[PDB]
Amino acid sequence: ATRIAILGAGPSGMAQLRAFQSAQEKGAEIPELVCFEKQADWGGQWNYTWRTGLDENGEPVHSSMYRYLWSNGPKECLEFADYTFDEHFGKPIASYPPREVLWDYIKGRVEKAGVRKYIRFNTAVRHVEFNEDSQTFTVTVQDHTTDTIYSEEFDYVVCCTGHFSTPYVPEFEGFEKFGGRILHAHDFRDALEFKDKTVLLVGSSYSAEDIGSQCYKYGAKKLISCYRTAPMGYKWPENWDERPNLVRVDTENAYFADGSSEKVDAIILCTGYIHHFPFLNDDLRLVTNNRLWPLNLYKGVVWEDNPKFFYIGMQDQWYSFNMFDAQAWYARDVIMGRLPLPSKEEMKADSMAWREKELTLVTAEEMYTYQGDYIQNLIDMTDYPSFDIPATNKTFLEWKHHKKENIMTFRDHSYRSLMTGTMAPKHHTPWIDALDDSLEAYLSD
Amino acid sequence: TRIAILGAGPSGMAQLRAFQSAQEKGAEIPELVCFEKQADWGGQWNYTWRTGLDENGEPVHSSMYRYLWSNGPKECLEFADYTFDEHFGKPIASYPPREVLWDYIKGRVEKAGVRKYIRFNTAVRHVEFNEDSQTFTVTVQDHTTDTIYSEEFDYVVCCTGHFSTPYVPEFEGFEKFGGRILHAHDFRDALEFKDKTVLLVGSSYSAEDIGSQCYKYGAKKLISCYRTAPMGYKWPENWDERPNLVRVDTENAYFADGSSEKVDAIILCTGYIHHFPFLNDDLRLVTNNRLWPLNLYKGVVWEDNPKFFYIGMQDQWYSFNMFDAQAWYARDVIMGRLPLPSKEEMKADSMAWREKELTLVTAEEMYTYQGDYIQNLIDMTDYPSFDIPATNKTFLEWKHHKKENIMTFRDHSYRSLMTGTMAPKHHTPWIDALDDSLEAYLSDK
Ligand SMILES: Cc1cc2nc3c(=O)[nH]c(=O)nc-3n(C[C@H](O)[C@H](O)[C@H](O)COP(=O)(O)OP(=O)(O)OC[C@H]3O[C@@H](n4cnc5c(N)ncnc54)[C@H](O)[C@@H]3O)c2cc1C
Ligand SMILES: Cc1cc2nc3c(=O)[nH]c(=O)nc-3n(C[C@H](O)[C@H](O)[C@H](O)COP(=O)(O)OP(=O)(O)OC[C@H]3O[C@@H](n4cnc5c(N)ncnc54)[C@H](O)[C@@H]3O)c2cc1C
Ligand SMILES: NC(=O)c1ccc[n+]([C@@H]2O[C@H](COP(=O)([O-])OP(=O)(O)OC[C@H]3O[C@@H](n4cnc5c(N)ncnc54)[C@H](OP(=O)(O)O)[C@@H]3O)[C@@H](O)[C@H]2O)c1
Ligand SMILES: NC(=O)c1ccc[n+]([C@@H]2O[C@H](COP(=O)([O-])OP(=O)(O)OC[C@H]3O[C@@H](n4cnc5c(N)ncnc54)[C@H](OP(=O)(O)O)[C@@H]3O)[C@@H](O)[C@H]2O)c1
Repeated sequence: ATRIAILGAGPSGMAQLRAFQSAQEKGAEIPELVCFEKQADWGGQWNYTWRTGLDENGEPVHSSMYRYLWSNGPKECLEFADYTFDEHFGKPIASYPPREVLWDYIKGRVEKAGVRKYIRFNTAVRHVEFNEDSQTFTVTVQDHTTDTIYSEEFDYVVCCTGHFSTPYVPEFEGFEKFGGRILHAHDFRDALEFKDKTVLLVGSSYSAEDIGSQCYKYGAKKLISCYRTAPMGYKWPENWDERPNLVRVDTENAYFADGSSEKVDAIILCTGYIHHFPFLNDDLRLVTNNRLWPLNLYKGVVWEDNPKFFYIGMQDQWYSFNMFDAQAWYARDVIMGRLPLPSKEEMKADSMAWREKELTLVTAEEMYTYQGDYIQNLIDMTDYPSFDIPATNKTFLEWKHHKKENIMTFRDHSYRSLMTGTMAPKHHTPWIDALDDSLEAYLSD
Repeated sequence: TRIAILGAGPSGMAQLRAFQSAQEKGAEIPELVCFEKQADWGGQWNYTWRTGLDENGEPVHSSMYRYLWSNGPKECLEFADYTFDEHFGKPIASYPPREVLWDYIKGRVEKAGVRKYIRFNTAVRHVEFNEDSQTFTVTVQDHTTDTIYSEEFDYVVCCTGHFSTPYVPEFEGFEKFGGRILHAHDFRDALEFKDKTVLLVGSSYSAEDIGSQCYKYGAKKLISCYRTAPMGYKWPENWDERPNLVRVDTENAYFADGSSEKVDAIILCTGYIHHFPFLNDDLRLVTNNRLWPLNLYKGVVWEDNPKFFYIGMQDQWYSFNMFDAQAWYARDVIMGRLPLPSKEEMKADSMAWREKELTLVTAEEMYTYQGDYIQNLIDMTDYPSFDIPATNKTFLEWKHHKKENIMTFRDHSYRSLMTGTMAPKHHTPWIDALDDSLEAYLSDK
C-alpha cells in the first residue's frame, strides 16, 4: 500500500535500504521500497570509474574519486554501528584504507541485508512532482538498459543523490588562451598524468590537500597551491608552496594576487561542488551552500515545505557513514509513523535554533563536535545502536593533530575502534611508498 | 499563440530568422521565446575552455576546439539570404577558422534583431504535452537567478543539436591506463599533446581533424584505429593506421593485428548520441546518426505529436542551408500556410524516404540524397532557392581534394553558388596557419 522511492544507491541510499531491512528483520511491516541508481553498481562516490564528464549513457559522471585515493579521516570515525570492520574483514586492518577497501566494506553490509533486489540500476532520475490531489509523488526516470522513460507513484521520496558531484568551476582571466589542461578536481583520475609536471592547484580544502599529495607522491616536478582567503596551513614538501589567489593566466604562465608569477603545465580547480538537483522544481529543491547546517531541513533531514520528502547526507561532512545511518534510521521512523512530526511552524524554529548555533563555530573541534551533537540527537530517537560519540570526537582530534605534525604521514597512524575497541595495526607500507592502491595489496603482507 | 524554441545554435537561429523574415514581409507572427543554457548564441560554434559540466553544472555543449577550421567548403554552407560577400564585404578563403564562421552566423541574426527573443543562461528541464489544454508546459531553469519556472506554449521547435552528448565505449584495461582518456567532445587544445603519442580511436571527421591538429601542433606520433574500414588517406610520416583497439594496459595499446605500442593519451573519436533528457517517450526522438531518422515528417515534424518539431537532427553534409530549409518549413506549418496530412500518410511518406536512404552506398549518393531532400523543403516555402546540383559538385571537388592530400585540402578554393564569386587563395598554407584568430585570418600576412 505504501511505496517509497529512494534516490541513489550511494552510502546514504544503502543506509536507507539498510534501515528498512533492519526494521523488517525485527518483525515490522515495512513499506514497498524502490531505489533508483544511474550507475551500474552501488557505492556512490566509492564506485570508481575511468570516465569523465558524461558516462556511457550521457548522464553526468557522478564519482569524483580518483586513483590512489585512501580514506581521509580515520576509518573508526565512519565505522557502521551495526556492521563492524571486525565482522567484515575478519581481522584488524590499518586506519586509512584505499577506496577499494572501503567500497568492499560498505557493499559488504548491504550484501548481507539482501537489499540489492530493491535497486533499479542504470536508471537516471528525471523528475519528481508532488500531486496535491492524491498527496503522492510522480517519479519519472530513464531506464538506460531498456532506453525507456517511465514514471511511478510514491508516497514518500528520499533523496540520497549526494552533493560532491556537480563541480563549482570558477573562471579566471586568460583561461581561453592557456595552453595546458584545465580540469576540475571532479575530473581528476590519475596522478601519473602529472608526473614531472608543474601543477597549479586552486583551493585550500581536502581536494587541494589530497590531490596535491597524490601528485607529489606520484612524482610531479613542482606544485603550487593558491588560496582564496586563507592557506591550508600545513608544512608542505620542498617543491610545494601556498600563495594568494590566481588573478590571471597567459598561454603558459599563471599570475597571482601577491604579484607572483609561475610557468604552469596544468591547472586543477579544487574549488568544491554545488547542490544541484535538476530533477526537482523549486517547491521541492534544496538550495544551499556547503555547510554543517543548511536550512529548511527539519532535524537535517525533513523537507520543511513538504515533510513527505526527505534528504540524506546533504550536510558538509566530518562524520560520514554513521551520520547517514542516523539520518536514514530517523527518516525510516518518520515514514513508518513511529516518530510524528511537529507543526510546520515548530519545525522551522528547531532549524533556526540549530542554525544560530552553527554560526558561533570557529575551530575544527567545535565543528565536528557540533555535528557529533546533531547525530547524538538523531540516534536517541531511534533503534540505531548508540555509539561512543564523545570518544569519536577525540579520535578526530588525534587526526587533526597528526595532520598538523606531518601532512604527508597522518595516514601512517592507527586508531582504536569505538565499536569494538579493536586497536588498528600499523600498515605494512608507509603511505608515501605504497604505490599499489588495490584491495588485494592492502590486505596482503 | 506562443512558440518555444529550444536552443540558440544555427538551427535555433535559423528558426528565429525564418519567423523574422515572414514578419518583415507583412505577416503577423506568433509570440516567440527561445531558451539557451549558454551565455551567448552560436551553439557548437561558441567556443569554451570548459569541459564536462559548465558553471551551472549543465553538461558542456560545444565539442569545438582551438585551431578548428571549417571542414567543408564555406560555399557549401552559405545562407541563401545573407551571403559572405554581404557580411564580410570582400572575398575570403574557403575554409574559415571557427571564429570567422561564428562571426558570419551572428551577423545574419544580429541584423535580423532576433536576440530580443532569447533567454540566455536558461536550461530546458522538461516539456510535457497536456491533452485537456492542447499546450506544452516547458519547465526551465534560469541560472542567472537560480529559479525554475514553467510557461505554456502552443508549438515547440527542438534545436538542441546531436553532436554534444558523447558516445564513449569502454575497452578492456581502460581502468589501469596511466595516460589521459577523453572523448573527442572534451578535446580542446592540441598543444597539450606536443611531444606525445596520441591514439585516435575512430574513423570519421573527428579522428581525421583532431589527428590533423595534433600533427600540426607537434605531436611526436599519431595512431588511428578503425572498427570496420580504414580512412584510406595518405597520412604523414609519424601517422599510423591500424585495425581496432582490443586492449590497453598501463602504458601500452594493443590492436587486433597483434600490434602493440606505447601511447601517452587516448582520444575516443567515436561519435555522439541523440539525447533529450528533457522529454518523455511521447516526444523523444530515438535514432542513430543518419540521413533519415524515422518519425520526422519531412525530416522535421514529430509524427506522434505534430505540434512538436525537430531541426537539424539528421546527419550532416549540408548544414546551415538545411537548417534554413527545415526552419522555413516548420514556420510555414506553424503559421498554417502548409496543411499536414494524416499520420498514416506522414508515416507512409517517411517510409519512402527511409527506403531510398538504405539504397545509398557512395558519398556522392548520400549528399545528393540530402541535396534532394533540401530541394523538397525549399519548394514549399518562400525561402530563396539555390544551386543544389552545383553545391553537390563542390562537395565532389572537396572529396577529391581530401583524397589527393588530406593535409592540404584546406588550401583549395571554390566558387560561391550564391554570388559566383571565386574565393581567393589564403595568405598562409593551413599547416603554417597556427594563429586561430578572425583578426589574423582577415588581415594579410
Ligand atoms: C573525492 C571524494 C573523496 C571522499 N573521501 C571520503 C573519505 O575518505 N571519507 C569519508 O568519510 N567521506 C569521503 N567523501 C565524502 C562522501 O560524500 C561520502 O563518503 C559519501 O560517499 C556520500 O554518500 P552519499 O550516498 O550521500 O552520496 P554519493 O556517494 O555521492 O552517492 C550518490 C548516489 O546517487 C546517485 N545519483 C545521483 N544522481 C542521480 C540520479 N539523477 N538518478 C539516479 N541516481 C543518481 C549517484 O550515482 C550515487 O550512486 C569523499 C567524497 C569525494 C567526492
Ligand atoms: C566539433 C564539430 C565541428 C563541426 N564543424 C562543422 C563545420 O566545419 N562545418 C559545418 O557545416 N558543420 C560543422 N559541424 C556540424 C554542426 O552540427 C553544425 O555546424 C551546427 O552547429 C548545428 O547547429 P544546431 O543548432 O542544430 O546544433 P548546435 O550547434 O549543437 O546547437 C544546439 C544549441 O542548443 C543548446 N541546448 C542544448 N540543450 C539545451 C537545453 N537543455 N536547454 C537550453 N539549451 C540547450 C546548446 O547550448 C546549443 O546552443 C561541426 C560539429 C562539431 C561537433
Ligand atoms: N578521501 C580523500 O583523499 C578526499 C579527496 C578529495 C575530496 N575529498 C572529500 O571531498 C569533500 C569536499 O572536498 P573539497 O575540498 O572538494 O570541497 P570543499 O571542502 O567545499 O572545498 C572548496 C574549496 O574551494 C575553494 N574555492 C572556492 N572558490 C574559489 C575561488 N574562486 N578561488 C580559489 N578557491 C576557491 C574554497 O576556498 P575557501 O575555503 O576560502 O572558501 C575551498 O578551499 C570533502 O568531504 C572531502 O573529504 C576527500
Ligand atoms: N570542423 C571540423 O574540423 C570537425 C572536427 C570534428 C568533428 N566535426 C563534425 O562533427 C560531426 C561528427 O563527426 P564525428 O567523426 O565526431 O562522428 P561520426 O561521424 O558519427 O563518426 C564516429 C566514428 O566513431 C567510430 N566508432 C563508433 N564506435 C566505435 C567503436 N566501438 N570502436 C572504434 N570506433 C568506433 C565510427 O566508426 P564506424 O565506421 O565503425 O561506424 C565512426 O567512424 C560531423 O558533422 C563532423 O563534420 C568537424
